[PDB]
Parts: sequence; C-alpha cells; structure tokens
Amino acid sequence: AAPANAVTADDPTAIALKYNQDATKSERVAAARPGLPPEEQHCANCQFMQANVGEGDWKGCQLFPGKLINVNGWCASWTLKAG
Ligand code: SF4
Repeated sequence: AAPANAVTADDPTAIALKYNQDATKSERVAAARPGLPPEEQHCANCQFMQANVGEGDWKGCQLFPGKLINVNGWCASWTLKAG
C-alpha cells in the first residue's frame, strides 16, 4: 500500500513526466533516456532519489517535494545516480 503522500497517477507533474511507481508498467523503453539501457532504469538508481527521505521502498524524489516515490518506479526525468 502506498503512503499517504505517495506520488499518484493523478498528479499533474506525474502525468507530465510519465511517472509510475512500478517501472515495469512504465514507458522507459520508449523514452530511451541516456545513462543506462532503459530496462535497467528505476528510481533507486536515479540522481533525484533522496535516500534520507521516507522509509523502506518509499523514498523522496527531489522533483516531487512533499511526496514519496517508490524505489522500483520510474519517470521520464530519470537520470543516472552519479553522486
Ligand atoms: S526523477 Fe528519478 S527518482 Fe524521481 S520519480 Fe523520476 S526516476 Fe524516480
């Protein structure tokens, strides 16, 4: 079950970025964002994932202030976690 502050499918920014909390139900292949082959991309390996926000599988994303994403999710702003 998602936390009360999870990013939802109805969030305008989530719609614009094609977020899904389950990357296997995402359009990561179509987007072909650079840095890793698309099938390998999810929030856990994204630069915008905030490891010190949230709990368990529900973590922060810098792009979604006040909310939580799932580490197994994806959106079109996916960017390799480089530091
Ligand atoms: S920017 Fe990165 S951490 Fe945030 S929802 Fe998109 S893929 Fe997940």
